[PDB]
Amino acid sequence: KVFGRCELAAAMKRHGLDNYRGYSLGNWVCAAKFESNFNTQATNRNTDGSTDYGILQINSRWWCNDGRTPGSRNLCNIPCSALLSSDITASVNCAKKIVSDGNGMNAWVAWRNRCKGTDVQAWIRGCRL
Ligand SMILES: [Cl-]
Ligand SMILES: [Cl-]
Ligand SMILES: [Cl-]
Ligand code: NA
Repeated sequence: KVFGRCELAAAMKRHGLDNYRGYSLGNWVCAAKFESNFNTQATNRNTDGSTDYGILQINSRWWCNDGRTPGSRNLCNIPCSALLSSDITASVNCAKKIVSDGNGMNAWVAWRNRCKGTDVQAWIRGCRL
């Protein structure tokens, strides 16, 4: 599923991401825009052989099991394919564990390089929430 900007903001708010660990809703929408272009089916392979999955591009090296990343962890206790669903629940629940691990949203390279220090409120402007 390819979400609209306000559609995704509303789904993320309903799932508890507004101000989660201090990160306003616009930070999460900006991250998803630049990680996946709002597409739940996005995948990208990394140089180390791991793969990133879904709307927030969660990495199989640490967070999910895809059967093809030797010696990886599965810290969210899910198959990576669960992160490509049109229902964003699994991706949101896993992102909450990531953002809590000490490094905040710096775990998402595109957030660090394209959202951090910008006016992220613009990503929810006009939306009914
Ligand atoms: Cl915001
Ligand atoms: Cl594996
Ligand atoms: Cl933080
Ligand atoms: Na893994």
